Amino acid sequence: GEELFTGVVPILVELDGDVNGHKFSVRGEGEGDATNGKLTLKFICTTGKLPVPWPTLVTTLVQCFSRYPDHMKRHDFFKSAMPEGYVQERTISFKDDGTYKTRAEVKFEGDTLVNRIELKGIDFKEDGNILGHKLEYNFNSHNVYITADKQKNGIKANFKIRHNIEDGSHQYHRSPKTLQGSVQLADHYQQNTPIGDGPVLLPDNHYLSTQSVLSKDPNEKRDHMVLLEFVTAAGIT
Repeated sequence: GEELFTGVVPILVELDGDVNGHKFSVRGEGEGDATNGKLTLKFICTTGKLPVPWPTLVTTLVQCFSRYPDHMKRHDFFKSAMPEGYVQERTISFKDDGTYKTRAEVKFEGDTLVNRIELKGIDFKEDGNILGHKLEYNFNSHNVYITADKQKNGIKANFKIRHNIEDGSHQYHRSPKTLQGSVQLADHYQQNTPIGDGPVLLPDNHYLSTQSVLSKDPNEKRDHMVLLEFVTAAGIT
């Protein structure tokens, strides 16, 4: 488990998606450094233009790279499930808009940590913030609240993602939007279960403090996202 993450680990992410019938695929590659809670990935839309905003896929696109402090190592379910891995399932409910349902397997394939995801999105509004591409190219910082799911030998998580809504204040100096109008909320409901049959660590309640930086590669012609993430576990003193 945790022993597999003490160095720098290559990462592969593969996603097939269907949102309101728009099919797309994403591939990401990079590396993870759990000792420092950090990973760096570059994602490409391999099917052309991504039909949803990149930020709406960030949570779907490897919490095993979180940095658990020494006193909290006993609560790291994600690494404990390795190398066999875990299934990660979510419902993501966009306020006043559609829903994503995701099923992923996160596991080692050789020396590489691989996240393979199927995503289905339904009931999106054509001129809403998602299909209308009205989201800032960035990502707020969040607390991901984790609890043991004893019944399933796994974990559950709940959290509320705040996606910033775009304007460049077009042409004129517009007042900043009121809080409710400035964000598109995405309620996340998450369940993880081990793939292997051996013992896993079932945690006490805690959270992951996540921080993300989104950027572009100036030499990349494909629709893409470069992502840095830094995540630490907390909530137990």
